[PDB]
Amino acid sequence: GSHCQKTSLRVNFEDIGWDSWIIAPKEYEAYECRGGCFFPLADDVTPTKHAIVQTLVHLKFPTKVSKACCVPTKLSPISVLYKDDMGVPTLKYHYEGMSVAECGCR
Amino acid sequence: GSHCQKTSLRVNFEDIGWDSWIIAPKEYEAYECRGGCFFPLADDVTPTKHAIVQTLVHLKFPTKVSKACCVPTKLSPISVLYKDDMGVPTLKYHYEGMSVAECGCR
Ligand SMILES: [Cl-]
Ligand SMILES: [Cl-]
Ligand SMILES: [Cl-]
Ligand SMILES: [Cl-]
Ligand SMILES: [Cl-]
Ligand SMILES: [Cl-]
Ligand SMILES: [Cl-]
Ligand SMILES: [Cl-]
Ligand SMILES: [Cl-]
Ligand SMILES: [Cl-]
Ligand SMILES: [Cl-]
Ligand SMILES: [Cl-]
Ligand code: NA
Ligand code: NA
Ligand code: NA
Ligand code: NA
Ligand code: NA
Ligand code: NA
Repeated sequence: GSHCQKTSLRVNFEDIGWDSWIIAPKEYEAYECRGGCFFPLADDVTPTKHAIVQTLVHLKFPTKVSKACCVPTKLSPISVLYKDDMGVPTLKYHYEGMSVAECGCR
Repeated sequence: GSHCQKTSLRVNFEDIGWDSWIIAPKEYEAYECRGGCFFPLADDVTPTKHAIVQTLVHLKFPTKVSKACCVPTKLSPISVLYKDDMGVPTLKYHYEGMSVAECGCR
């Protein structure tokens, strides 16, 4: 519906220069938040008042003030197999903030 | 330093069609978050891992994946004088989420 939402983003750790310390997995589903912040809103979302006020000021003064932005509002962990100070392969069971759980306009 | 930060944004309630129910004040300091999300980061900020990973994927695939976005990460209340169901002028002492307290890349 052209509104702020979660969509797929497969991240390869080698592509981002993290494969020097992340051994596994090779790739993971990080998701991303894409779409607009405009009126009217999706009826099942959690908007802030600052995002609604800024979006309205944007409409009136579009060259000076930016619209609201679609961003992750909650993140989930993943497990990684990483190399510790000596190099030993070690499991990090809950590696926080790697994957989008919820999107919203902020 | 061209990095994500708090900057002034004076909001007039009439400009955004809220003066029908907000009587006072006329205008308030809402702030906004402006600036880039790029490497290297400001050394005193609170970045998420998803924002760092997405920014790096953006660098590699700039046409497909967007960069991180500079947004409010904490909001503060203001007091408003508002009209209640009958029209009586009523103070809302803590009207949440009207003003930026902190900015960050998300
Ligand atoms: Cl991709
Ligand atoms: Cl996965
Ligand atoms: Cl709406
Ligand atoms: Cl629509
Ligand atoms: Cl809010
Ligand atoms: Cl962690
Ligand atoms: Cl203005
Ligand atoms: Cl003020
Ligand atoms: Cl950095
Ligand atoms: Cl710099
Ligand atoms: Cl994080
Ligand atoms: Cl409130
Ligand atoms: Na990718
Ligand atoms: Na995954
Ligand atoms: Na303008
Ligand atoms: Na304004
Ligand atoms: Na104020
Ligand atoms: Na590309």
